[PDB]
Amino acid sequence: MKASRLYTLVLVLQPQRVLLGMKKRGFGAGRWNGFGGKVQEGETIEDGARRELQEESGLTVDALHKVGQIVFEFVGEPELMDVHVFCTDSIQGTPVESDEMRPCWFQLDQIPFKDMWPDDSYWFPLLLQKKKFHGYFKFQGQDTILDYTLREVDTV
Ligand SMILES: Nc1[nH]c(=O)nc2c1ncn2[C@H]1C[C@H](O)[C@@H](COP(=O)(O)OP(=O)(O)OP(=O)(O)O)O1
Ligand SMILES: [Mn+2]
Ligand SMILES: [Mn+2]
Ligand code: NA
Ligand code: NA
Repeated sequence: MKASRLYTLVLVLQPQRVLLGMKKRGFGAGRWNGFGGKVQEGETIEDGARRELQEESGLTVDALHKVGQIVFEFVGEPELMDVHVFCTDSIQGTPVESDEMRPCWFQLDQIPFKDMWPDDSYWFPLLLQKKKFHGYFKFQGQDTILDYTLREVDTV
């Protein structure tokens, strides 16, 4: 049995494009990723996801919808990352570059999988098909999956 820490991940997914952020520093630097971070005490997971989206991208949203949950385990780290994945309902402002993320839009036939976390290649297509999912991925370092599980679910 491990302990888990709560994280969020928000995909700003529109009919023909997705907003991703180029991580400028820290965990997963150099890759494109959705927007998110650690849930804080007292806030709901959804509200933490909205907060992190605003802090990281500049976008404010009134509501999200949950699309998945992914547990990440890293060799040499006993704590699991329990990542709650959301998609935006609608957006109403422009993304802003920050110290941590440079946002950029990608057309949905140009999803930059080779420059994203390797697990995204498995679960992001489900997000595009509007399918909810549970996943688990064990990593050696940042590049190598040693074990994983991915399941479509009716309820996240
Ligand atoms: N394998 C992976 N695949 C993926 O798509 N996103 C991942 C991922 N591993 C981590 N992430 C995402 C989840 C979360 O949005 C972010 C990690 O959160 P951070 O540790 O950057 O959070 P915080 O910025 O709150 O932490 P602090 O540095 O303590 O402020 O990266
Ligand atoms: Mn953050
Ligand atoms: Mn972050
Ligand atoms: Na944070
Ligand atoms: Na961060």
